[PDB]
Amino acid sequence: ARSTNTFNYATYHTLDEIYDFMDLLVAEHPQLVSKLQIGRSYEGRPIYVLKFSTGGSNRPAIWIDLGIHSREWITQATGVWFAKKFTEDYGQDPSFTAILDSMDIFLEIVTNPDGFAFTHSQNRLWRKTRSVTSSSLCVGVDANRNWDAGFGKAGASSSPCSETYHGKYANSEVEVKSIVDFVKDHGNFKAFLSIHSYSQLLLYPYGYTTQSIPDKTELNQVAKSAVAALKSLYGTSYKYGSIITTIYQASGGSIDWSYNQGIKYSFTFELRDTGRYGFLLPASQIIPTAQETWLGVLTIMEHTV
Repeated sequence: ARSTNTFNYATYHTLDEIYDFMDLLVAEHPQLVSKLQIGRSYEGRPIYVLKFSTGGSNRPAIWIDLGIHSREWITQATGVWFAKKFTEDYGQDPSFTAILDSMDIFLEIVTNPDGFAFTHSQNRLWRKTRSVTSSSLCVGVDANRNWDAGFGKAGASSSPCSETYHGKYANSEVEVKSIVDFVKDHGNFKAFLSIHSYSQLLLYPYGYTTQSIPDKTELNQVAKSAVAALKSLYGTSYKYGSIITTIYQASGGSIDWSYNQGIKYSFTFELRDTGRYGFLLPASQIIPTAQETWLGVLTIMEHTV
């Protein structure tokens, strides 16, 4: 509300409230947080990224995006909690402090603004973007199947009306291209994490191919460690492994793209729960979900630094 200290972290918010939150956080911690606009959505909404940094020039960075699939509300809520957490733990938590003293963190809380606004206004379960094409009456593209990584291959639909439609061509969605352009221009990201829900899974590349990544041993142990850390708070059990062997083949995914760009620590989190509530996770589970997920994300960050 008037302060990030009065903001209700235990309830779901609208796009405007989340955008207001960002400005409050920056005004309160001008020396640590800055708000960057990396593009505009299909419907003209600004796409914001929060940069957490103690200084330096183009220091090694960590990318974290949430809400690429709009109906996965627990992600945007966790993103807001993360933003506040970073400001409270710097200078308090020895490990997190060391990380921020040497690396920058870029956080995109609402990766798909138009879809998010739509889930509040018309369809709570909408997941795609809101782009339109003359070739069909259906709207939107599955932003996590629109990346240039096995684009168009099995594990995505070529039908505009499909919930997993990949789009006319790779990076056709401005919400995706905005991230691609930013990360390529930056050129110094070491980790790339994309947050989703639900299933309680921690996955690494690849999803579009059966080929094993050359860093499988390391990423597999990092995942095992992150999952153990996350489970330590409430006993929440996660499974981990490559996308294709844990779930199924899926093309045009973001971490497959990032890994091919040379960003070794690329992981995807699928948060609570396992189906009881699914995408409609109770607000009472926001904080405990964010708390445990933080332990997992920090573990990965520690291995990155």
